[PDB]
Amino acid sequence: IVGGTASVRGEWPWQVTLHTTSPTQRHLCGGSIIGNQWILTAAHCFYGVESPKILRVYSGILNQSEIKEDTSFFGVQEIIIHDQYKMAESGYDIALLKLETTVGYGDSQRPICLPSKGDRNVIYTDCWVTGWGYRKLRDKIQNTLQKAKIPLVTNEECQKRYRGHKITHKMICAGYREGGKDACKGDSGGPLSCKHNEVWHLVGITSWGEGCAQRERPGVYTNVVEYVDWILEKTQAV
Ligand SMILES: COC(=O)Nc1ccc2c(c1)NC(=O)CC/C=C/C[C@H](NC(=O)/C=C/c1cc(Cl)ccc1-n1cnnn1)c1nc-2c[nH]1
Repeated sequence: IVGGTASVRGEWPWQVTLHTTSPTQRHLCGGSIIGNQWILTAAHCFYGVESPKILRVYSGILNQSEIKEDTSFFGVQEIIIHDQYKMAESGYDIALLKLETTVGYGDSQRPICLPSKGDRNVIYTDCWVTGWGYRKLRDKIQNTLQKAKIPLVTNEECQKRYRGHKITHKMICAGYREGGKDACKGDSGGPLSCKHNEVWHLVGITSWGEGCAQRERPGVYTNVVEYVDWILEKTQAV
């Protein structure tokens, strides 16, 4: 996260840190708890991931230093990537992790509400991007979960900012015209959380941008409201 500040413990209890174990253990991506065996994240996170056996989901983490060999985690039973996904820049950048065991909800780990289809018209004015990602293009994973408040940008303005790309309505953009606050390397897969009527909603999934926090280059997020039926298809299968 660029231009962000340290989160407080329990502030983003749906935020997870997804680690890979191959070749050595390191943070891979962010994710959000959406159900008691379900993590919503970005499809591009699994580039070169040949098996869910190398994945570890850590919930209830503020500091990466809380993670050692004796720290509990959730194993991943299945990786579900949207089957129209090709690359982050073309959209469909969404994946589900089916966990091997159930998350016990509490004040340190609990789900974020998905957006309502009826609320595709609501204007979100209180949106935050969170993660342990870089603070600038050449940096390192941060110990403490960071947060940054960022305004949503219309599809029309985002398209003007990304000449040569096709910014679809399945993408949602967020950033200041002057830049300064954004997601960066290591934040992808994490949430873009917006508070509306005292309820937090998973509005976006951190996906891509041209550089980090650059002037007139908003961060591009998977527009979660456009995938609610796809999520229910995969999580509520009979
Ligand atoms: C010690 O542990 C580490 O160093 N881990 C460790 C360290 C680094 C990384 C990983 C693991 N994860 C991956 O490589 C998985 C595969 C993932 C690809 C892409 C992913 N992109 C982002 O996270 C965000 C991009 C992004 C998003 C928005 Cl909204 C705006 C601007 C963005 N940026 C443009 N340029 N940079 N950011 C990424 N993540 C990293 C590098 N790039």
